[PDB]
Amino acid sequence: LVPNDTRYSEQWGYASGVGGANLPKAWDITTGSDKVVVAVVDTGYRPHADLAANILPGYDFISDPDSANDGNGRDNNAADPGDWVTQQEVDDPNGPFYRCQLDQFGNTFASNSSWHGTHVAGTIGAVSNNGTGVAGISWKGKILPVRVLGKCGGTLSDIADGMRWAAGLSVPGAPANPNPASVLNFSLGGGGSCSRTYQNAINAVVAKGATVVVAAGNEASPVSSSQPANCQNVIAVAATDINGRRASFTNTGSLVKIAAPGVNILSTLNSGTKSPAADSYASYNGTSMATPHVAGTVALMLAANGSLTPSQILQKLQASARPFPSGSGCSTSTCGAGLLDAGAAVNAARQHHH
Ligand SMILES: [Ca+2]
Ligand SMILES: [Ca+2]
Ligand SMILES: [Ca+2]
Repeated sequence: LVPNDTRYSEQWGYASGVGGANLPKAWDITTGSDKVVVAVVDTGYRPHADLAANILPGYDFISDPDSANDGNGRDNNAADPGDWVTQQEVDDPNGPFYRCQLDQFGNTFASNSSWHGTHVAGTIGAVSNNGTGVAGISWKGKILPVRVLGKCGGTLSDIADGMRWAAGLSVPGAPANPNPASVLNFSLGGGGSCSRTYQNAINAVVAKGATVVVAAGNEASPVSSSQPANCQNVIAVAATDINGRRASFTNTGSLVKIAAPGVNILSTLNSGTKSPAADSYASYNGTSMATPHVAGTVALMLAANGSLTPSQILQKLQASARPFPSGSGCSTSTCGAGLLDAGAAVNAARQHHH
């Protein structure tokens, strides 16, 4: 089954080429379920016309109002106000953004709004087969926006609290989440070995039944160098390109569980360079893009068979992955089990007599 969206043909990651995830075969089984919820734990969302119908009420765990860029600390509105950082902000020695992002040489730089959470959310669940824009992996699934990244990023504590809340666990000062998510997408990370703050939250949500999918990182470095990609009990995802080859930037190593489309990925975005402006579509690169191909595939796996455990989900993802092509720059010790194949991973529960 294929959707009719105008730009779907440019979304090679969904197609059945050597590098693609082979979604049309999966979509013959299921195009998702509104009872399966994927949490996009990220910069927040824009109510893009090609996305908003699949977005649930979420939460905003950014504690610092300066980073939050929305007039307050934690709040119940996960809309993305923009995460831009001006040159004056990053260079102000008396300001809250001083040297908050540095390049290879240790020099500060400025950035426009990324709308990164809107791009990631569109890969999971853009409104599909509606004759416009892009498609998502789960056409009918719901997306729980959990905003944890603001101007110059986010804090470990806010991200770990967002993780707990996303899965339906308690966080002090936050209301209960009536839409617990069974798949949690983390297209983010930072340096250092896996903090106990992350590992405690991960183990709590996994035991609650959630699958945690995390970007391996973009430093052409060992995946051991980036958390939460280097944590236990997560699915770390490396990025490959349209030819099934290792992305130049992807982190690699023994902890990577699978590779997925992460180069030239078209999805929903916004045209604003600071505050929100018009809906748009944009092509991004990163392990951030590979991660929602895997998380969306899990959402379809659960729509097709709601009884699968996180352990069974990982085993099926890896067993159904395609071997890396010759000359890919990938191996099963560096890029996970193979190339993501949703068409092979998604399997309907058994039918039975009545
Ligand atoms: Ca706020
Ligand atoms: Ca907010
Ligand atoms: Ca669409």
